[PDB]
Amino acid sequence: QTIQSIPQKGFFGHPRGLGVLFFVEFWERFSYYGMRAMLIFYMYFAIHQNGLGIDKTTAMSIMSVYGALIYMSSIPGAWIADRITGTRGATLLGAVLIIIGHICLSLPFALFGLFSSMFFIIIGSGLMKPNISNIVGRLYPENDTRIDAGFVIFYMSVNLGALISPIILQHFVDIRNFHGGFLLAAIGMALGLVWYLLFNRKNLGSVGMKPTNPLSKEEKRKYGMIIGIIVAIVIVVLLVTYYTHTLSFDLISNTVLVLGVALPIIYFTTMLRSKDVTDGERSRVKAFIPLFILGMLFWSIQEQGSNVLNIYGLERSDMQLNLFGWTTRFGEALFQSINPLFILLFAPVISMIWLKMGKKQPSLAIKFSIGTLLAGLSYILIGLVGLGYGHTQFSVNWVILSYVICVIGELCLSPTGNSAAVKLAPKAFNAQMMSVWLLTNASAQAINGTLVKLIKPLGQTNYFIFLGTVAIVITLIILVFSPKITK
Ligand SMILES: NCC(=O)CCC(=O)O
Repeated sequence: QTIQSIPQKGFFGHPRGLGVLFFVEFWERFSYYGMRAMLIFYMYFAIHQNGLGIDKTTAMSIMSVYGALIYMSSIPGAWIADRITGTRGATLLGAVLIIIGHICLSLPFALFGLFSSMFFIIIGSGLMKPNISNIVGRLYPENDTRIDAGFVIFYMSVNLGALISPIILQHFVDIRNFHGGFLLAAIGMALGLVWYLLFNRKNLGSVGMKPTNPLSKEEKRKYGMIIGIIVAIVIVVLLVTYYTHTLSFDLISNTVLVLGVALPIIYFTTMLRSKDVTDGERSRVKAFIPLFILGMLFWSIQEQGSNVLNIYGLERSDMQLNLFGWTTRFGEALFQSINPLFILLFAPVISMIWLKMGKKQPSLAIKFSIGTLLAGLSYILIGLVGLGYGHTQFSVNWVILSYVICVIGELCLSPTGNSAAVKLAPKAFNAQMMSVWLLTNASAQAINGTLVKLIKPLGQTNYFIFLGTVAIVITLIILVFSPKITK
């Protein structure tokens, strides 16, 4: 038994192991969301300002494509643990790769440093993210009611790291010491790796030491050829385009846009066409399709807060916080701390609003629509602000007010989507359903990479009013089918 080899207490009433992973995840998410806060500015800032001097649209496009690929990599990375290394092996190798990625940015390699960094982080975060989360769940026995609260505590390290890292790294942006800030994230991640290596054999026992579905002798040959050939085709395409001098980021953004739109269709077609899924379970897979649209329209506007909304506020607002007499210069990296702070403060509040009601609470469709409609209205607000003022430098309060409207929308969509990924899931397609919920983010981010190109032709202000209305009109159309969708 997996439980007969591990401690069942030791961390706020949960297995001692939950304590180890909280510290490992805190330091990984801290270095990830910290590095992410500085990268956008590191890319488009001038050479004299220690930046890379990349086109505003290209730097904006790289962020959305980087993000998409991190979430897409969880699909083959959950496969490698399930079929080759086990969850422990993939977590460890993934962590070692992430460290190399942060170190790449600390070195003066400019573009070679940026692209090699991205490549190390994309691979590592696909091997580490879905498998570290798997071990948390595996620390609890079959008939153990604590597991739900264990994940609430586990995802607290996620928002703690995301909240603290941009506050700390704001000084490294101010003094233009980018390499120093990326080095801080690299060392920050090393503390995670050390804490795992020091305290993991005793707290996590034999849980995740071997794959669940190991590959047989023939499967090692079969998959080895397919993966080997696909890798070989990619290597040549990038090398031939490079030396001819025709290689650009459009090749990356277009390939990812194809994957972003193709992957959801493939999973839904596989699940629907399956002979294992019952007619009752098939109606739930059909009912999750309009929820996926609502989830994509949400994560599209929400993830633009990391590359579009923060640059808007930096360039068009006064960047001066002003609440009831208290005034201070607002840092550009501190826009990344709004969401995690509002999740930490108001997550248990919204969790109790639904508990107070019980049977009288709204459906998954009403909840998804409220979240998407708010995200849409967040873009109407900031778009109208700019339309009203124009050339007049408005307050940073209008930008912060936009971030708040979106996180209030997330507090309705994130806990609903987590329950939807497991409840609506068929018996034989539980992992395949976890993929369709996480692909709402990977697809939105893959769309964004190309959607940022429409900022220059339409205009920065007009871009906000259009995206806001596109999200609202489509959310209201799906809302007319609220009694039909609830099956
Ligand atoms: N759980 C992490 C978040 O939702 C915060 C993302 C952000 O920093 O914008």
